[PDB]
Amino acid sequence: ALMITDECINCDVCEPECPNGAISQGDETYVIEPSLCTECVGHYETSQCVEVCPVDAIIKDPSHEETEDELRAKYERITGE
Ligand code: SF4
Ligand code: SF4
Repeated sequence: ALMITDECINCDVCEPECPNGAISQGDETYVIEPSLCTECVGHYETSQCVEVCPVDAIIKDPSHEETEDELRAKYERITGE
């Protein structure tokens, strides 16, 4: 999973880009819900929030380090099939 750091400028642009609805506005920055963040695996070749963030505030979350198989498994859980 990714996470949004303290560099977030609360610009809103990443929220509509997430295929899983993992991003929402928090207290002081936007926040990724890790159980919904597949790092876009299953939907896109790369993370869509990272592509749009203007200040590079979105990084790997080391407390939710996931393999590709885990991220694809999470995509399958979220979307069914
Ligand atoms: S990496 Fe993909 S799944 Fe994770 S929060 Fe960003 S847009 Fe959503
Ligand atoms: S795109 Fe980047 S700066 Fe804008 S709300 Fe999302 S994480 Fe924060």
